[PDB]
Amino acid sequence: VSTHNRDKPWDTDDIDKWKIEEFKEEDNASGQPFAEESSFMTLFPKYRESYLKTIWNDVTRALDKHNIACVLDLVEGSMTVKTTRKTYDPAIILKARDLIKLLARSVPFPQAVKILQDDMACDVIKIGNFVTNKERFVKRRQRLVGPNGNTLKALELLTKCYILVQGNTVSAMGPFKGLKEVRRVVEDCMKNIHPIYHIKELMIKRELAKRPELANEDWSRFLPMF
RNA sequence: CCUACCGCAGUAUAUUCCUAAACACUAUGAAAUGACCCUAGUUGGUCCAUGAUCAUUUGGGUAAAACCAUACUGCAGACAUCU
Repeated sequence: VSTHNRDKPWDTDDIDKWKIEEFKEEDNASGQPFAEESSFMTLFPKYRESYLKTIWNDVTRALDKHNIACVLDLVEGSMTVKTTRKTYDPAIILKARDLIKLLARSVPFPQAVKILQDDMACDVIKIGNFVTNKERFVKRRQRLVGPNGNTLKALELLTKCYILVQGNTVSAMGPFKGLKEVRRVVEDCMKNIHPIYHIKELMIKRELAKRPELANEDWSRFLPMF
Protein backbone atom coordinates (compact mmCIF):
# COMPACT_ATOMS: atom_id res chain seq x y z
CA VAL A 1 0.00 0.00 0.00
CA SER A 2 2.53 2.59 -1.21
CA THR A 3 0.27 5.61 -0.84
CA HIS A 4 1.24 8.90 -2.52
CA ASN A 5 4.20 7.38 -4.37
CA ARG A 6 5.43 9.07 -7.55
CA ASP A 7 6.42 7.17 -10.68
CA LYS A 8 10.03 6.48 -11.67
CA PRO A 9 10.39 6.27 -15.48
CA TRP A 10 14.16 6.88 -15.33
CA ASP A 11 14.69 3.39 -13.90
CA THR A 12 15.58 0.79 -16.53
CA ASP A 13 14.82 -2.91 -16.14
CA ASP A 14 17.64 -3.81 -18.53
CA ILE A 15 20.23 -2.20 -16.24
CA ASP A 16 21.61 -4.65 -13.68
CA LYS A 17 21.11 -2.86 -10.37
CA TRP A 18 22.90 -5.67 -8.52
CA LYS A 19 26.10 -5.00 -10.51
CA ILE A 20 28.94 -3.46 -8.50
CA GLU A 21 31.51 -1.16 -10.11
CA GLU A 22 35.18 -1.28 -9.19
CA PHE A 23 37.07 1.61 -7.59
CA LYS A 24 40.34 3.29 -8.54
CA GLU A 25 42.68 5.96 -7.22
CA GLU A 26 41.46 8.42 -9.85
CA ASP A 27 37.81 7.65 -9.07
CA ASN A 28 37.46 10.55 -6.63
CA ALA A 29 37.41 13.89 -8.44
CA SER A 30 38.47 15.81 -5.32
CA GLY A 31 42.11 14.83 -5.77
CA GLN A 32 42.72 15.26 -2.04
CA PRO A 33 42.82 12.73 0.83
CA PHE A 34 40.54 12.58 3.86
CA ALA A 35 40.59 15.65 6.09
CA GLU A 36 40.61 13.76 9.41
CA GLU A 37 42.12 10.37 10.19
CA SER A 38 39.42 7.82 11.03
CA SER A 39 40.21 4.77 13.16
CA PHE A 40 38.27 1.71 14.32
CA MET A 41 39.29 -0.24 17.43
CA THR A 42 38.16 -3.69 18.59
CA LEU A 43 39.17 -6.06 21.36
CA PHE A 44 39.89 -9.77 20.97
CA PRO A 45 39.82 -12.68 23.43
CA LYS A 46 43.08 -13.81 24.99
CA TYR A 47 43.03 -17.27 23.39
CA ARG A 48 43.15 -15.66 19.95
CA GLU A 49 46.31 -13.74 20.96
CA SER A 50 49.11 -16.11 19.91
CA TYR A 51 47.38 -16.90 16.61
CA LEU A 52 47.19 -13.17 15.87
CA LYS A 53 50.88 -13.07 16.84
CA THR A 54 51.58 -15.43 13.94
CA ILE A 55 49.31 -13.83 11.34
CA TRP A 56 49.42 -10.04 11.79
CA ASN A 57 52.21 -9.26 9.31
CA ASP A 58 50.28 -11.15 6.62
CA VAL A 59 47.21 -9.15 7.67
CA THR A 60 49.28 -5.98 7.27
CA ARG A 61 50.25 -7.16 3.78
CA ALA A 62 46.57 -7.46 2.91
CA LEU A 63 45.94 -3.97 4.23
CA ASP A 64 49.08 -2.90 2.36
CA LYS A 65 47.09 -3.76 -0.76
CA HIS A 66 44.42 -1.26 0.26
CA ASN A 67 46.61 1.48 1.82
CA ILE A 68 45.17 1.05 5.34
CA ALA A 69 47.38 1.20 8.42
CA CYS A 70 46.89 -1.38 11.17
CA VAL A 71 48.17 -1.83 14.72
CA LEU A 72 47.87 -4.69 17.23
CA ASP A 73 48.63 -3.86 20.87
CA LEU A 74 48.62 -6.82 23.25
CA VAL A 75 48.68 -4.79 26.47
CA GLU A 76 45.30 -3.19 25.77
CA GLY A 77 44.48 -6.36 23.84
CA SER A 78 43.22 -4.27 20.93
CA MET A 79 43.47 -4.14 17.16
CA THR A 80 42.98 -0.80 15.41
CA VAL A 81 42.63 -0.04 11.69
CA LYS A 82 43.37 3.51 10.53
CA THR A 83 42.90 5.25 7.22
CA THR A 84 45.99 6.75 5.61
CA ARG A 85 46.78 9.71 3.40
CA LYS A 86 47.33 7.39 0.44
CA THR A 87 43.92 5.82 1.07
CA TYR A 88 41.40 6.69 -1.64
CA ASP A 89 38.48 4.32 -0.91
CA PRO A 90 36.08 5.53 1.82
CA ALA A 91 34.46 2.14 2.54
CA ILE A 92 37.69 0.13 2.86
CA ILE A 93 38.07 1.32 6.46
CA LEU A 94 34.63 -0.17 7.19
CA LYS A 95 35.67 -3.41 5.50
CA ALA A 96 38.85 -3.38 7.61
CA ARG A 97 36.72 -2.93 10.74
CA ASP A 98 34.71 -5.95 9.60
CA LEU A 99 38.01 -7.79 9.03
CA ILE A 100 39.33 -7.17 12.55
CA LYS A 101 35.94 -8.06 14.06
CA LEU A 102 35.94 -11.35 12.14
CA LEU A 103 39.55 -12.04 13.15
CA ALA A 104 38.64 -11.44 16.79
CA ARG A 105 35.64 -13.77 16.45
CA SER A 106 37.89 -16.75 15.55
CA VAL A 107 37.38 -16.72 11.78
CA PRO A 108 40.64 -17.93 10.15
CA PHE A 109 42.57 -15.44 8.03
CA PRO A 110 42.40 -17.31 4.63
CA GLN A 111 38.63 -17.10 5.01
CA ALA A 112 38.53 -13.73 6.79
CA VAL A 113 40.63 -11.90 4.18
CA LYS A 114 37.82 -12.18 1.61
CA ILE A 115 35.75 -9.55 3.46
CA LEU A 116 37.92 -6.94 1.69
CA GLN A 117 36.13 -7.89 -1.52
CA ASP A 118 33.11 -5.73 -2.30
CA ASP A 119 30.75 -8.69 -2.79
CA MET A 120 31.30 -10.30 0.62
CA ALA A 121 29.54 -9.14 3.79
CA CYS A 122 29.72 -10.38 7.38
CA ASP A 123 27.29 -10.62 10.28
CA VAL A 124 28.25 -11.41 13.88
CA ILE A 125 25.27 -12.68 15.89
CA LYS A 126 25.42 -12.59 19.69
CA ILE A 127 23.88 -15.68 21.30
CA GLY A 128 24.95 -15.30 24.94
CA ASN A 129 21.96 -13.22 26.00
CA PHE A 130 19.14 -15.47 24.72
CA VAL A 131 19.14 -18.03 27.55
CA THR A 132 20.73 -17.69 30.99
CA ASN A 133 21.12 -21.38 31.87
CA LYS A 134 24.46 -22.87 30.87
CA GLU A 135 23.26 -26.37 29.93
CA ARG A 136 20.42 -25.08 27.75
CA PHE A 137 22.81 -22.64 26.06
CA VAL A 138 25.31 -25.42 25.32
CA LYS A 139 22.54 -27.69 24.00
CA ARG A 140 21.07 -25.02 21.71
CA ARG A 141 24.55 -24.14 20.46
CA GLN A 142 25.09 -27.83 19.65
CA ARG A 143 21.79 -27.83 17.73
CA LEU A 144 23.37 -25.49 15.16
CA VAL A 145 26.38 -27.77 14.65
CA GLY A 146 24.48 -31.03 15.16
CA PRO A 147 26.17 -34.41 14.79
CA ASN A 148 29.43 -34.39 12.68
CA GLY A 149 28.78 -30.83 11.45
CA ASN A 150 26.23 -32.15 8.96
CA THR A 151 23.31 -29.75 9.48
CA LEU A 152 25.87 -26.93 9.68
CA LYS A 153 26.94 -27.95 6.18
CA ALA A 154 23.23 -27.94 5.32
CA LEU A 155 23.09 -24.39 6.67
CA GLU A 156 25.96 -23.61 4.30
CA LEU A 157 23.91 -25.27 1.57
CA LEU A 158 21.02 -23.12 2.78
CA THR A 159 22.93 -19.87 2.39
CA LYS A 160 26.29 -20.35 0.57
CA CYS A 161 27.91 -18.56 3.52
CA TYR A 162 30.82 -19.45 5.78
CA ILE A 163 29.34 -20.03 9.24
CA LEU A 164 31.50 -20.31 12.36
CA VAL A 165 30.01 -20.88 15.82
CA GLN A 166 32.44 -19.86 18.57
CA GLY A 167 31.63 -19.07 22.19
CA ASN A 168 28.88 -16.47 22.32
CA THR A 169 29.07 -15.47 18.64
CA VAL A 170 28.04 -16.88 15.27
CA SER A 171 30.06 -15.35 12.42
CA ALA A 172 28.56 -15.51 8.92
CA MET A 173 30.39 -14.42 5.76
CA GLY A 174 28.46 -14.33 2.49
CA PRO A 175 25.69 -12.71 0.43
CA PHE A 176 23.15 -10.48 2.17
CA LYS A 177 20.16 -12.80 1.68
CA GLY A 178 22.14 -15.69 3.16
CA LEU A 179 23.14 -13.42 6.05
CA LYS A 180 19.48 -12.62 6.77
CA GLU A 181 18.49 -16.29 6.50
CA VAL A 182 21.24 -17.44 8.87
CA ARG A 183 20.33 -14.60 11.25
CA ARG A 184 16.77 -15.97 11.31
CA VAL A 185 18.04 -19.53 11.84
CA VAL A 186 20.46 -18.60 14.65
CA GLU A 187 17.97 -16.42 16.55
CA ASP A 188 15.20 -19.01 16.24
CA CYS A 189 17.61 -21.76 17.31
CA MET A 190 18.56 -19.80 20.41
CA LYS A 191 14.81 -19.41 20.98
CA ASN A 192 14.55 -23.27 20.92
CA ILE A 193 12.99 -23.57 17.47
CA HIS A 194 14.97 -26.42 15.91
CA PRO A 195 17.36 -25.68 12.99
CA ILE A 196 15.84 -28.42 10.80
CA TYR A 197 12.47 -26.61 11.03
CA HIS A 198 14.01 -23.67 9.14
CA ILE A 199 16.22 -25.92 6.98
CA LYS A 200 13.19 -27.72 5.53
CA GLU A 201 11.44 -24.37 5.04
CA LEU A 202 14.49 -23.02 3.20
CA MET A 203 14.58 -26.13 0.99
CA ILE A 204 10.88 -25.68 0.18
CA LYS A 205 11.53 -21.99 -0.52
CA ARG A 206 14.34 -22.90 -2.93
CA GLU A 207 12.07 -25.42 -4.68
CA LEU A 208 9.37 -22.74 -4.97
CA ALA A 209 11.97 -20.29 -6.32
CA LYS A 210 12.88 -22.87 -8.97
CA ARG A 211 9.42 -22.43 -10.54
CA PRO A 212 8.69 -18.86 -11.73
CA GLU A 213 4.93 -19.45 -11.45
CA LEU A 214 5.32 -20.43 -7.79
CA ALA A 215 7.70 -17.49 -7.30
CA ASN A 216 4.98 -15.14 -8.56
CA GLU A 217 2.51 -16.41 -5.95
CA ASP A 218 2.77 -16.60 -2.17
CA TRP A 219 4.85 -19.48 -0.83
CA SER A 220 3.00 -19.53 2.51
CA ARG A 221 0.15 -21.68 1.18
CA PHE A 222 2.50 -24.31 -0.24
CA LEU A 223 5.06 -24.23 2.57
CA PRO A 224 4.12 -25.77 5.95
CA MET A 225 3.53 -23.43 8.87
CA PHE A 226 6.30 -22.99 11.44
C1' C B 1 136.74 -24.00 16.76
C1' C B 2 131.50 -24.70 15.40
C1' U B 3 126.06 -24.91 15.96
C1' A B 4 121.26 -23.24 17.97
C1' C B 5 118.74 -19.54 20.86
C1' C B 6 119.02 -14.25 22.21
C1' G B 7 119.23 -8.16 19.85
C1' C B 8 117.90 -5.03 15.46
C1' A B 9 116.29 -4.16 10.36
C1' G B 10 113.74 -6.39 6.33
C1' U B 11 110.44 -10.22 2.95
C1' A B 12 105.98 -13.53 2.70
C1' U B 13 101.31 -14.72 5.30
C1' A B 14 98.60 -17.67 -0.92
C1' U B 15 99.36 -15.67 -6.85
C1' U B 16 96.71 -14.57 -12.01
C1' C B 17 92.02 -13.78 -14.80
C1' C B 18 86.73 -13.07 -15.01
C1' U B 19 82.59 -11.62 -12.27
C1' A B 20 79.22 -9.91 -7.90
C1' A B 21 78.80 -5.82 -4.19
C1' A B 22 80.02 -1.01 -1.47
C1' C B 23 82.14 4.21 -1.51
C1' A B 24 83.74 8.30 -4.13
C1' C B 25 85.33 10.67 -8.74
C1' U B 26 84.97 11.49 -13.92
C1' A B 27 81.99 11.79 -19.17
C1' U B 28 76.89 13.02 -21.43
C1' G B 29 71.52 15.16 -21.07
C1' A B 30 68.19 17.58 -17.89
C1' A B 31 67.67 23.95 -12.85
C1' A B 32 64.88 28.47 -10.01
C1' U B 33 57.70 27.64 -11.94
C1' G B 34 65.06 23.44 -8.91
C1' A B 35 64.49 18.56 -6.45
C1' C B 36 62.73 15.35 -2.34
C1' C B 37 59.73 13.96 2.32
C1' C B 38 55.59 14.16 5.95
C1' U B 39 47.23 13.27 7.30
C1' A B 40 50.17 18.49 4.83
C1' G B 41 51.55 23.75 6.89
C1' U B 42 48.39 32.22 8.19
C1' U B 43 54.20 31.66 5.18
C1' G B 44 56.10 22.81 7.24
C1' G B 45 60.94 20.52 6.86
C1' U B 46 65.53 18.91 4.04
C1' C B 47 69.08 19.24 -0.06
C1' C B 48 70.72 22.68 -3.69
C1' A B 49 75.70 26.10 -9.56
C1' U B 50 80.85 25.08 -3.16
C1' G B 51 76.33 20.73 -8.36
C1' A B 52 70.91 18.84 -5.45
C1' U B 53 67.48 14.77 -7.77
C1' C B 54 66.85 11.46 -12.01
C1' A B 55 68.76 8.99 -15.59
C1' U B 56 72.65 7.17 -19.60
C1' U B 57 76.92 3.97 -19.56
C1' U B 58 82.19 7.16 -20.11
C1' G B 59 86.45 5.22 -17.91
C1' G B 60 89.65 4.76 -14.10
C1' G B 61 90.39 4.86 -8.69
C1' U B 62 89.88 2.91 -2.96
C1' A B 63 89.47 -1.26 0.27
C1' A B 64 95.15 0.78 4.18
C1' A B 65 98.69 1.07 8.05
C1' A B 66 100.73 -0.60 12.72
C1' C B 67 101.54 -4.72 16.05
C1' C B 68 101.52 -10.31 17.56
C1' A B 69 102.57 -15.32 15.72
C1' U B 70 104.97 -18.50 11.97
C1' A B 71 108.76 -19.29 7.98
C1' C B 72 113.04 -17.14 5.54
C1' U B 73 117.01 -13.37 4.56
C1' G B 74 120.59 -9.80 6.23
C1' C B 75 123.23 -6.96 9.86
C1' A B 76 126.42 -6.81 14.49
C1' G B 77 128.23 -9.13 19.92
C1' A B 78 128.39 -2.64 20.51
C1' C B 79 130.22 0.10 28.49
C1' A B 80 130.84 5.00 23.12
C1' U B 81 137.86 6.95 22.44
C1' C B 82 136.91 11.03 19.45
C1' U B 83 139.70 17.16 22.35
